[PDB]
Amino acid sequence: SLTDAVAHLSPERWEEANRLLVRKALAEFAHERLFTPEPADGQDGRYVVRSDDGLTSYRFTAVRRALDHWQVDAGSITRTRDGAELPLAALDFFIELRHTLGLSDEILPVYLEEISSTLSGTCYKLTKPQVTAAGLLEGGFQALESGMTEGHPCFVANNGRLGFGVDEYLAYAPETAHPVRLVWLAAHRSRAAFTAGAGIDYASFVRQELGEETVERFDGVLRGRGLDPADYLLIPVHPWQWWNKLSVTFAAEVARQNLVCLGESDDEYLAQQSIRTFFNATHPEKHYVKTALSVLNMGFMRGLSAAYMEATPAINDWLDRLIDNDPVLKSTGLSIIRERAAVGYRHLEYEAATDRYSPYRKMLAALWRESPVPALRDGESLTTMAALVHVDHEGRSVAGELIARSGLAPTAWLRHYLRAYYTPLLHSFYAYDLAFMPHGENTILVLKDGVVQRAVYKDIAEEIVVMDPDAVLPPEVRRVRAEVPEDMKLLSIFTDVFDCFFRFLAAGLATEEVLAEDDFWRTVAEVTREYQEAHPELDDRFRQYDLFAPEFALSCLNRLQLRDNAALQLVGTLRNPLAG
Amino acid sequence: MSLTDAVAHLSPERWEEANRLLVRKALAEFAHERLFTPEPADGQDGRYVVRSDDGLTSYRFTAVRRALDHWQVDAGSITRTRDGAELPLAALDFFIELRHTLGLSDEILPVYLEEISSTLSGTCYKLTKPQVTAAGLLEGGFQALESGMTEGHPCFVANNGRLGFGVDEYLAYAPETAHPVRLVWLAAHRSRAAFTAGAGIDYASFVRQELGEETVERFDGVLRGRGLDPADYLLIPVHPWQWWNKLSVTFAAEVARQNLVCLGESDDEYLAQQSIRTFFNATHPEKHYVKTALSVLNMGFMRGLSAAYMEATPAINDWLDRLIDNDPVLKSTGLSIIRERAAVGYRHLEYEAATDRYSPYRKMLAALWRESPVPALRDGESLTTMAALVHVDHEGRSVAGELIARSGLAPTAWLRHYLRAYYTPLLHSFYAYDLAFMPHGENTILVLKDGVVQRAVYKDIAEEIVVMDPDAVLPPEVRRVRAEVPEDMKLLSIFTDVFDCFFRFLAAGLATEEVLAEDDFWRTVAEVTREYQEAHPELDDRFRQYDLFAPEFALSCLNRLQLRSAALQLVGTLRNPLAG
Repeated sequence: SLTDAVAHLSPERWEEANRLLVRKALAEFAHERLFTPEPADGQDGRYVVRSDDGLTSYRFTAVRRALDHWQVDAGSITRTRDGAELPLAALDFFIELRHTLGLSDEILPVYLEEISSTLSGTCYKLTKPQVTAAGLLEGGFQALESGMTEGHPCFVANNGRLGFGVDEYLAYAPETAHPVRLVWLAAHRSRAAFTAGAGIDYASFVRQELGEETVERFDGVLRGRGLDPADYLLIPVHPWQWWNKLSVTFAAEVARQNLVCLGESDDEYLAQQSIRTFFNATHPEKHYVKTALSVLNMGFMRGLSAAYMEATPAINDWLDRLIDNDPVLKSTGLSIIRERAAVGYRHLEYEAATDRYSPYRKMLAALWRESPVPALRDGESLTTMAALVHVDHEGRSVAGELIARSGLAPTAWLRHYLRAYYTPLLHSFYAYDLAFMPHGENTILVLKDGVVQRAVYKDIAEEIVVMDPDAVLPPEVRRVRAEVPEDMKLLSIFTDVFDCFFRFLAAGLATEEVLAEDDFWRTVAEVTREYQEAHPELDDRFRQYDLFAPEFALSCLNRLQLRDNAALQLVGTLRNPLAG
Repeated sequence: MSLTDAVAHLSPERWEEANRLLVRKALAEFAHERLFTPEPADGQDGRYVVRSDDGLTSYRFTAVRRALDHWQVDAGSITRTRDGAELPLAALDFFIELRHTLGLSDEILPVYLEEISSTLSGTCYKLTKPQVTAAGLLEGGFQALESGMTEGHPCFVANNGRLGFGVDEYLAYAPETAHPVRLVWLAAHRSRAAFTAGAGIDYASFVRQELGEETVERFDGVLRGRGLDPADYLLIPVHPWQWWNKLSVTFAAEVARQNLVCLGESDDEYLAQQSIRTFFNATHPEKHYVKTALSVLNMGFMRGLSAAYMEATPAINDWLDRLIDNDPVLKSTGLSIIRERAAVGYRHLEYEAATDRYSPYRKMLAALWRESPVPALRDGESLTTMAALVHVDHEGRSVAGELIARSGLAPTAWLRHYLRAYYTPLLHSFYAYDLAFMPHGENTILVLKDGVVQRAVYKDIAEEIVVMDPDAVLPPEVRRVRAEVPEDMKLLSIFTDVFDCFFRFLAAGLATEEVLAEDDFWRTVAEVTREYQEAHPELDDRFRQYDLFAPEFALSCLNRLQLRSAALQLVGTLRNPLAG
């Protein structure tokens, strides 16, 4: 068990994880123009990137694809210096390119720690049983969720689990798919508040989610300690949060019975890609639970804002009603899974000692989100949209397998997906000034017979932006308006959809010899023209925000992460694949 | 480990008592360091008041004032009032109400509060423990006294933070819980780890003496099973908390490349001493203590153990040991140290590259073995940490007080014997060798026979020993100990570290106990000082140069440091009790 825990850390797996990461650093740091890979007169596509001092040479072959994409080949990479080849080590790579990459003295050590954790997790993932794209689909919703291996396709340091010890990682990382029980707390009402959504009320919500039997048992616990149950609320907490933060950092709250530990949940939960959010494995119909988890990101503590909980359910109600009343959206089948209830806790002493940004204000909250399962009709299947870019050990993406099992010509397949996922983004932008953060982890696709029926969006309250400062919204919702410069409004599509998802989906489907790049992008223009066709009432906005402009700005995600703490790092422009 | 069991020490009652004791200390110690100057309220006897930053809230208390500007604040009397009504005595609200007065910046206050919560949690645990009397502790023995200490450092208010431990890990590892611990043993590659030996120490046999042949050959077997050669490896013992939370995640590159391989648990059971990182061997008290790298948090920063300083430590010890042997004044006093006999350090080369020498990533893996004080014990002799002299019963009897009773000597005679054992060597070190220690209660062990102190034992030499002569000739590894100390500050080594940071508490406690008047305490110290000085005219010049009998000396404030002879915080002066 001492050794069992650390068994995934082996030389052979470490070496593979390091090669795979250096492959992604080369491919992604190039795209963001941190370094410009020189050609070498060898093949028509052999390149070299050198270290700060010029002595170490990383040599690789790469296929250059649309949107400045670099399909670097992992087996080709070589680290050479003074004539002799060296081991490919992600840690040495970032050191030797310390200055080239903009890694400052202050941040490089913590960045190497996030890098080591990401490599650890690849190593764990490399010990799981090998499963094919077909295999993941036969497994189902959570097979896909916990079978994702890449993570966010832009960030090189993307799957850190810093703050988990090795035993805590094995117990809580989504890639391990271990069941987890939440810890239930009673929070005293002088410091905790419960906000309900449309048609939710606390009394019955808690009954339908815990069981009359458990609520009684909990209410009994409180009476045993001389506390009136009517003075408290239930908060679910992540066990790591309880044992490591709440019981120590919030001991003043425990000791004064502002917080009372009621015990574990009887249901078993499974961590999603988000880490902090749990799917109810025992009863998939029940709500997801999003918890507060103070793990580390670049040495800064994460968490869940309690101040934001008061307005999350209302914002969701607003977006849900918005979607139900718009026929362009209803026709696409678009749905959100709403945050239906939330509860936030104010540690008043920490509050007086901090500003509205402290992670101490973010250490205890929770919200519940509708499960997507009960909507499913006969023969319909769920998948994280992230799977479309997931690749087999055999080289087959789940997108590729889906296209295959569907029997459709790839273009017809792509067009159903674009119509369910990409059309609503267009309509949100032009008709409501609405924008999202719609990447693979925030989107779920409903599947029938291998073809994408419709899309579900999750976690909208946190990310949603109405780009109209004067917009006329209900009161609890006006906090989502923002003043976005004109030349930047359209990067919600250009950056978040095209440059951060499609660029990989298109590049992966071409190297898979399934769909050529030019067809993919031609489909994306066709769907765009299909939408704008239908709405000449917006032709002025279609011109004012030209989805067919020849260039747009290059927005570099890894550069955002290396600067640390609209602050975007734009560096020149990209040739728009949609230009004709 | 039940969820509810683990937080059971956190009760409303214990929390209340815990807060009254800490505000008492904070009022007493911040008055000493003149962070506030208590005004006499109600013009009544010795009742004082200290008000919040705005004048609206009053902390009222009564205090006996004693030598060295000492405030014995009465915990039972403290009171917090606004608009006529009493308010709960809350340590956190205290530090927030006095934010501006104590200099708690907006940057440090949130984490200072967290440290206060930790110290309060620890007191709550101690309040949970069976009450033991001063006689009861001496009957328990060496380790009974170690884990029976409750105060911690007498000066620092926020003094027993255990930040980094989750509540389960606090119960497992904190010295005040006296729970047995097994060390984790690692094999480390000699490309990256150095074992450095003190005089007469050999690695192969040292390892054998400490672990046993059977286990060394089992560990060698683990290495062999992985295709490795034991000849390329050292053993390092690591704190379990360090292995599970730091080494197996942060040093993942090292475990995966098998520069570090995990061997198992120690068969011996260990007990954490007051420093938390250092373990007494409960199974075999005659064996070595182990001191470990343990990267917990003090004030937001990660503690640790420098590997760099490991190769010097056995040398510095040997040096001081021979010095003590080669000197007839010291030998007259029975003084010894428990040498650090071996050390081992690990250089993580990528982190080293990426950091300066102060980064905590260098102080994450290292260990040293320390001689046990037990086998040198003669018949009828016992051990106690000097911190126990200022430890006070739940009945008001200090251990110092009980020893004075048990001895049947006059309080002055008892003190004189302690002073010769402990204080006289410091004098000779300062004046004959210009050699200053850090001899606080936690770094000194006393040897007892018949309730009279026989001799002192110094530990933690290399970490704190300072030679006040930059030109002193010393063996090469020992030269790093030399420093330049201003002349006016050289003597604060005694005035500050001994007089104001220990004797102040001992003299005051003994006087309140009605065991020994302060004037008699200080007269005894003066007597002992001339007894030493008169028997050494060869050093008359220095005695006049560094006048121990000056009228006054600088007030050096320890708490003022924790909120910020290098940059100490000198604030005014103190009437030297030796002014006779």
